[PDB]
Amino acid sequence: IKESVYVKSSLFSVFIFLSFYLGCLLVGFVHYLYKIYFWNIITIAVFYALPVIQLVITYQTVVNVTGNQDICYYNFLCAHPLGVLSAFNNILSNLGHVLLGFLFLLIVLRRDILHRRPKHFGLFYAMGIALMMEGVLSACYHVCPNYSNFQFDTSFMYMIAGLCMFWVIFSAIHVLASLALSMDRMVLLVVGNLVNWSFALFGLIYRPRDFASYMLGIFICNLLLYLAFYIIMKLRSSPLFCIVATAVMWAAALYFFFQNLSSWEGTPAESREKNRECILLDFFDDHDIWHFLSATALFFSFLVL
Amino acid sequence: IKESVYVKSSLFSVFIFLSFYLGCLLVGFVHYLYKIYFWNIITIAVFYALPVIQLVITYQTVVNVTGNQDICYYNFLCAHPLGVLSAFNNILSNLGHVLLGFLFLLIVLRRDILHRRPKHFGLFYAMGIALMMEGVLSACYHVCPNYSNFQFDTSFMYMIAGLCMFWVIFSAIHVLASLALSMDRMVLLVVGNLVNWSFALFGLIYRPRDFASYMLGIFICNLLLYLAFYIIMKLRSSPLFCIVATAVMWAAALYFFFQNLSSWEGTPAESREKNRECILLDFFDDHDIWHFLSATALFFSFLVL
Repeated sequence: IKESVYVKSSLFSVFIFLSFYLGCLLVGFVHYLYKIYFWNIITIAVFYALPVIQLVITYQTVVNVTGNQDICYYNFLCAHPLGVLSAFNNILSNLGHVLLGFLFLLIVLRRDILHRRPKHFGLFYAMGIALMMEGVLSACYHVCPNYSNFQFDTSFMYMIAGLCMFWVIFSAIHVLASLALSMDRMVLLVVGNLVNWSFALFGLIYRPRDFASYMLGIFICNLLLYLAFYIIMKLRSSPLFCIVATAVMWAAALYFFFQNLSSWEGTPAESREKNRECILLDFFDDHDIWHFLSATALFFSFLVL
Repeated sequence: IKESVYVKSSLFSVFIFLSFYLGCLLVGFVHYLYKIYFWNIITIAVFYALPVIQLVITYQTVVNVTGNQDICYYNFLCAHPLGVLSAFNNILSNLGHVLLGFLFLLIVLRRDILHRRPKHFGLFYAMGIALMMEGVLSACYHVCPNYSNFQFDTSFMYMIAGLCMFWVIFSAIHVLASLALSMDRMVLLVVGNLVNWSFALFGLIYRPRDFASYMLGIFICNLLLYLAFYIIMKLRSSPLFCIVATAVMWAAALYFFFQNLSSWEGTPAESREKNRECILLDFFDDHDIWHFLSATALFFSFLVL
């Protein structure tokens, strides 16, 4: 494909979130008419990031010089090269993560500024920086996806889970964590325990090869349950468009997520069995669309928060 | 070589460090006649380590299966296999690091306990955990040394330097840092600035290919200068065997360090040009001896502290 589609796709990808900032600017104009944590998080992020970038760039160089293309588990039907990067679409598509995180950080910043002129935003700042780092490190992982660097991809989320605080054993421990985390209170508590136990038994029986998949699945299910709890309790106590947008963006996100176009758990030939052609602007594939809706649904859900 | 030399060498190492503990026990019997930082440090250490061992074990598995031995930069004359590890001597030799570190933690612990029954030990505990992690991660790096994981090797020391707070530009910035860190005060300050400047122009002219070596050298020289300052200033104000031992072990450690038997920055054949035969018990090489004396000189140096 010619560079014309390159520039069209890139311009569209940037300009959609540029229009998001533009609309936010109209909203603001219509309305017109704790550094220790920040320093620690920036140091930890930059220092942990540096050598994994070195590692992935070394992998890219060695695969480019050797020509042995089964080292990286790309989407070889929707792979577009530019310079030394042999898969640019998956790199550019993660721009939405960073831009949406920036918009989030700035709205939180102006909220704090207006507050100065238990409503705390420090955890919000930390989680926004977490979104920053997760997006960027996901991009670096997508430079060349392998078994080795997937652990580094989930290492930041493991870090965050640490700071914030065989399958039968896993199911039992998951059940224990679910019950420990959380006239009518007993009924809803039992309902939550039951829905958690259902995913526990799916994890026990199905036995997937991707642990992070179920980790994120229980994550999204638990936070959506808590959001439904918050909305129903607010209703019983006697803006709104974000609540509606959350559900549709997340529904699209899960649809695009459960495609599993690339699977590095097997041999690379088997991972090339599930490749699918480009579907968006002849430049993007299902995984990049998953990136986009994951970013926007994440933003909307935390906007409810 | 037979397993006999394996067991003799391993038993020798473990028993000499056990003799260190035993002598400490005689000393103690003769004398007889802040959790947030700990939790954070252990969490970050474990979580950052985990994918590093995952990556290096993946490297070991792939080199073992494909048989392409130029992936890892070993000491192929002093390489001894055991199980899946193809270089056991470099792994076992780092046992002294963790064992001496454990000694340091226990003596600090008894000192604190006696204190309960501005003398602060929190930084001492943090640096002891640092010793532990540096030793273990150096072992994991020595499983299969390459360009990629050397950055992870220096990553922990970069981490610590962050928490505790083109060559001409580097020399100028080094000079600025040296002068910013630190009748007769002027003369000694000028002397320190002069030796720092001499090392700065040494790095500027020689332009070494190992930045970590340069940083470690300036670290050793600076703390040696500060220790000599402490001794001379205590002398002017009107035990000692540790002070005596520090110099001898550190000089021998530098002697063994400047051998540079393996150099991954070139092609693997050039790194194999500088291989040297086993020298100690027909089981160890110069780098492992550097491991040992680095550990003991480290322990003695902060024993003075």
